[PDB]
Amino acid sequence: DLVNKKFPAGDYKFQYIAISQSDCKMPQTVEWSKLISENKKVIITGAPAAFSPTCTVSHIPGYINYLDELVKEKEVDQVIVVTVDNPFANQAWAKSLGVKDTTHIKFASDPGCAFTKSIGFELAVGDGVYWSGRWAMVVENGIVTYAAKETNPGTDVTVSSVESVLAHL
Amino acid sequence: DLVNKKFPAGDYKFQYIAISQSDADSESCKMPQTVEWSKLISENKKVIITGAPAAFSPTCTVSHIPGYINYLDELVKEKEVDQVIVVTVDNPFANQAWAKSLGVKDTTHIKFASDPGCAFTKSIGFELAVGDGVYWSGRWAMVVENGIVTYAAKETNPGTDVTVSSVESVLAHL
Repeated sequence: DLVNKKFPAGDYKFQYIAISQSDCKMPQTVEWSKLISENKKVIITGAPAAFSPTCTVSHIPGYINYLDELVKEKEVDQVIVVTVDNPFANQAWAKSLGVKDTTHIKFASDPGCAFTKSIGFELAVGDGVYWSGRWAMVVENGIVTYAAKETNPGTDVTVSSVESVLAHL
Repeated sequence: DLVNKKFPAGDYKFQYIAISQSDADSESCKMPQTVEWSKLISENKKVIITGAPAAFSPTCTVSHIPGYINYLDELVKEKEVDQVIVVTVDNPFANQAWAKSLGVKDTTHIKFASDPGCAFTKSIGFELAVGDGVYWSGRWAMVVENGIVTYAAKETNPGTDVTVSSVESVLAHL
């Protein structure tokens, strides 16, 4: 592959719930095409499951920790964390991870894994159920600069990690 | 269809993560257990199964789940409910966290089950379409006594109704 091709938004939509904090929000639908057309530097990273336990690997906390560097120093407009979980759960997870502001980091639901499947970064979990795998993607000016998924999302944080991504920023 | 028929377990399985007293307010590192519904029913005379559309549905929105949790002691202690199974299509970790966020400190008698891809819930027609072939569970309750569905009811607008899915409506059938 996707690298150096236009970001394949198609008609795919994600939902997320803002966090202001800065003090019952509800899911906003956002078109990938709009998000990508409206934002020059977008990091998108898939996670298999909201509330995956801390005792297992996760790349997401890296993204949260480096959020400030990404946004201030590396001019990242939007970090979209993508799961197939419902948007409330993804919101709750985001807060659980210390997201206090979704200006630049949104925990997107990709309902039915459809966007994630469409780029082949899905994770079959049985019976035609798809979670997202673990992957990261950099889109720059509508172009996929970087797209990689873990071969084993359950143990691997390599190509999806913020460090790897940061290397492509 | 369902009332007064054997619980239609089929091959449907759910997943849940246990919450014991060793981890009720701590972050858990438990693998989801997969449990076939036939196994649940087989081992528990008296089971309440109730679907919800979304783990972590906002606390400002109407939900039947808190009632199940508040009535849980009564259900177990006075109504001999063996299990309350709260079903969503959300991942078992989300569900377990949700359970914790609702005060569940013990899954002995209540479990927040994942019904992946809404397959079981669809199978009983109690789902909630939410766009593009995506199904959440509707809001519904069901009582299974000795393998037999004694009560099954889905809200018409799960968004807004907590009537037949409510623990009170259920209580009034136990």
